[PDB]
Amino acid sequence: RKPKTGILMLNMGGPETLGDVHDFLLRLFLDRDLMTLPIQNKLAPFIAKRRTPKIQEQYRRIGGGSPIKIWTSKQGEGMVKLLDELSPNTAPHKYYIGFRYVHPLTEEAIEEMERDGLERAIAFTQYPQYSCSTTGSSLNAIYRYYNQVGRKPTMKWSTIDRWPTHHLLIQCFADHILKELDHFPLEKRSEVVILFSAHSLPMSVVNRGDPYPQEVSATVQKVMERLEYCNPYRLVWQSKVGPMPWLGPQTDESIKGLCERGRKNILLVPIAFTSDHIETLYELDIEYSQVLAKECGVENIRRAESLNGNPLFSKALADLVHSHIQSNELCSKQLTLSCPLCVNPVCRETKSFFTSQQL
Amino acid sequence: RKPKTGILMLNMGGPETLGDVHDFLLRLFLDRDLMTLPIQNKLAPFIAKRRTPKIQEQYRRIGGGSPIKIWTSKQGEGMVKLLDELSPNTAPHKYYIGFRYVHPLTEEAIEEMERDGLERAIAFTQYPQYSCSTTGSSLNAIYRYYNQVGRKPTMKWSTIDRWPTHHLLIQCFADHILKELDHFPLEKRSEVVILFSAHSLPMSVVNRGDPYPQEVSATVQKVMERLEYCNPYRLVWQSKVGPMPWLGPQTDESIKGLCERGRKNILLVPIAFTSDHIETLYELDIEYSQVLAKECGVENIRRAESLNGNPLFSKALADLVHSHIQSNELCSKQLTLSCPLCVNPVCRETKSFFTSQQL
Ligand code: HEM
Ligand SMILES: C[C@H](CCC(=O)O)[C@H]1CC[C@H]2[C@@H]3[C@H](O)C[C@@H]4C[C@H](O)CC[C@]4(C)[C@H]3C[C@H](O)[C@]12C
Ligand SMILES: C[C@H](CCC(=O)O)[C@H]1CC[C@H]2[C@@H]3[C@H](O)C[C@@H]4C[C@H](O)CC[C@]4(C)[C@H]3C[C@H](O)[C@]12C
Ligand SMILES: C[C@H](CCC(=O)O)[C@H]1CC[C@H]2[C@@H]3[C@H](O)C[C@@H]4C[C@H](O)CC[C@]4(C)[C@H]3C[C@H](O)[C@]12C
Ligand SMILES: C[C@H](CCC(=O)O)[C@H]1CC[C@H]2[C@@H]3[C@H](O)C[C@@H]4C[C@H](O)CC[C@]4(C)[C@H]3C[C@H](O)[C@]12C
Ligand SMILES: C[C@H](CCC(=O)O)[C@H]1CC[C@H]2[C@@H]3[C@H](O)C[C@@H]4C[C@H](O)CC[C@]4(C)[C@H]3C[C@H](O)[C@]12C
Ligand code: FES
Ligand code: FES
Repeated sequence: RKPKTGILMLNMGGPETLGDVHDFLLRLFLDRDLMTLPIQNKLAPFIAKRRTPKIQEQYRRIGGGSPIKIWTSKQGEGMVKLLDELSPNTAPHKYYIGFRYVHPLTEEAIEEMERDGLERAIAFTQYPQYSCSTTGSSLNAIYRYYNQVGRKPTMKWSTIDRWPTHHLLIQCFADHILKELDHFPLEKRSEVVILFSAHSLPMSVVNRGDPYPQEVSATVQKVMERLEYCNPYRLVWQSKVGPMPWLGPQTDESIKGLCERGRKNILLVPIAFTSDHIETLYELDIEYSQVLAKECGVENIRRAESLNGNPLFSKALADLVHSHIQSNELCSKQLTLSCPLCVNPVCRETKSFFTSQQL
Repeated sequence: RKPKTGILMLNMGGPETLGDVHDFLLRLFLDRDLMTLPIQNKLAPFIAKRRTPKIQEQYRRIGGGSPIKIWTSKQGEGMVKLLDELSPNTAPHKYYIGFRYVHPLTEEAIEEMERDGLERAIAFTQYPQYSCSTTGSSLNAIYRYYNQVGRKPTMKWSTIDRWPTHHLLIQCFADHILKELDHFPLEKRSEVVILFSAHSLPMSVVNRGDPYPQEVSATVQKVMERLEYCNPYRLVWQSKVGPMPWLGPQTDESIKGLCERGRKNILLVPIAFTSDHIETLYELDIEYSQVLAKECGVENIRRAESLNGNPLFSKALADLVHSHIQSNELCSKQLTLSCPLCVNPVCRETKSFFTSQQL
């Protein structure tokens, strides 16, 4: 039977093999939205060529590539399976992967969905907390696609642009935190400090009004309320790059600061991404937890397991789509408000693309 | 009969009259935990003298003084009437006002509480969201008092150091937002953009690990969930002073930014303070919502009423103290964790002061 409802899972993605690193970076330094460089059409290929060696080396340290596609596919298969039983009126359901910087690209996914003659398409961001640099970029790509291809969508669109406090996402995080707490020696369990870590943002982005920090913060509170405030905590930020000011505290400085102040039992919790990637496997596990940890002498530092293939996460994904469908919403109320200091004209067009959908 | 349980309501305070300004600024500039100045004992008095006129002028624009003590007293009286009925066993309760920088000073209040021969003392911060610069400072003052007077307390201490998501606090905020939305012309009600505004912090404080931003963000989320996300919103920050980097977006820049982008119906919501003060009466009402709103024609800009004398807020206070008593807690779990990059030696001693209290 023909696919009726399409679910486009959006993520920035990552290179599957070391050889995909160059093109991954090239597309990154070419995204007019997220970056502005003089004659960016010539600087990009150059910069990409320069950073490739260093980035390839990071992925080599974690096994040779990104596992995002593998986990995305599995979560997607589990979601569809549940949806066909949750919403028969919109079945059969089919998931598509739309990576912003690697294959399958957002554009390629859209072409395929259109080919499958779907009745409705749902842009489902895999980023629970909204950032104009992540979900916004992916949504802009959908608008730009149809605008460039000079055509109108043959299917009905709508978007699940954020879900920072979905009860099942919160339950998943809490469950992974609790089981990681069981791996610390029992005599130090209540002494453990929880560090929620999320990818940072340059202060120029935070200062224009990006929704991200406030939403990541909201996720942290829900998770801690569910854990009944069993351990003390702080929300810190990682992955800062360059000489410009980024939102802090920085995760690495915090780990080291805590140790120097007698808190040597730390639990790291990636609270802003749903699966393993360079941020957790390399940055946290290798850069920090190993080298940095082997410094100021930590007693125990562990990292909560990423959601990955957790069956309960697949249920969360399905419940979100199901609720989205019965709600008949086109996008969140939050998407109807661009950054108070937004200076990108595509943002407004993208918003209208969704709020203006037929039906 | 004599008071059995004392509730010390902590706030930074504000000058009652124009004449109290100078001493207000002086105590501020002499505080070593908040400010490091060369030959401070020399400069402090001087700077105080220089900035007094400019700040007296600000208070003159709002009536000649701060109403903080009036509202704090009203809230305190209401809280006590309820406590005496909610917790008969904790005999008569009495509230004391402990302002950090104005009379009645924290020290003076503690002196009176101990003169009253109280059995139990509760350091109740009036800041829902914890900041080392606000609640932290007030708690440090309690510890320093006993360390200075070279004696130990004659009362059993404990603290309510934060309550960012208390259900009744949330209901009060939501109720005031809704009633204010009713004051907008009906045709622009759903077009209204909600700007939650909280006092900002220097990025140097944020980057050391201050809990404030994340807690303020948590309060915004609960208020919006209770409002069922009826309108779009953003959390912005006000009161920045100086050339250094502070956490943005800045409230004024956001108001101007929104207008220039077609969103001319705005509802300001002071989300980090419980009563009117210089921040709302002067900053938001005068320098922003009046002048700023005279360059880029705004259609409607209103400000939700501060909690002030709302009866439901007195009930929230009483409920917090009552729950605190029934739980036997000495402080939140969060206070047992100082900033990852904390560089103030007193912070650890202050926390120990509370976690080590008898019984
Ligand atoms: C808000 C502004 C942001 C900027 C400017 C930014 C910038 C960048 C840049 C330049 C890279 C390439 C770094 C390199 O090649 O060494 C990168 C990679 C990446 N970013 Fe972002 N990013 C932002 C936000 C985010 C967010 C919110 C996430 C979500 C977790 C994220 C996740 C990643 C990941 C997973 C990579 C791949 C790194 C690698 O493969 O080595 N980024 N980002
Ligand atoms: C001036 C511009 C900042 C853009 C802005 O206003 O935000 C910055 C951003 C990217 C920078 C470039 C990239 O970092 C790549 C190169 C790095 C080299 O060390 C200097 C030249 C180099 C070619 C940089 C020149 C200049 O500092 C750039 C072009
Ligand atoms: C780290 C990287 C330099 C690559 C390299 O030469 O090794 C540089 C090149 C382009 C830079 C970006 C661009 O200058 C655009 C943005 C400028 C903002 O002030 C900070 C974030 C911002 C998004 C920059 C982040 C970072 O400094 C980048 C990504
Ligand atoms: C250098 C120091 C910053 C402290 C620090 O954060 O490291 C700043 C804080 C207070 C400043 C002083 C106060 O603003 C008072 C004076 C203001 C005058 O315009 C300049 C001299 C003046 C006497 C300032 C000298 C210098 O800029 C000071 C002393
Ligand atoms: C009044 C003075 C402004 C100097 C001037 O331009 O005249 C400002 C500058 C820094 C301010 C302080 C800082 O923002 C730190 C604290 C922030 C809290 O929300 C209130 C007390 C608090 C301790 C502030 C008191 C007062 O508003 C200060 C001291
Ligand atoms: C110490 C703190 C953070 C410094 C930083 O960002 O590294 C800074 C930020 C804002 C500063 C204050 C503001 O600039 C307002 C006042 C300016 C006067 O010249 C000195 C006192 C004054 C009240 C400053 C004291 C101190 O330098 C503050 C409080
Ligand atoms: S950059 Fe946030 S809406 Fe445009
Ligand atoms: S400055 Fe935050 S605990 Fe010391």
